[PDB]
Amino acid sequence: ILGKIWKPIKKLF
Repeated sequence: ILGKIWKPIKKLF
């Protein structure tokens, strides 16, 4: 479980 760039990117998208 990483999401180093998906935790926030998933919010803007």
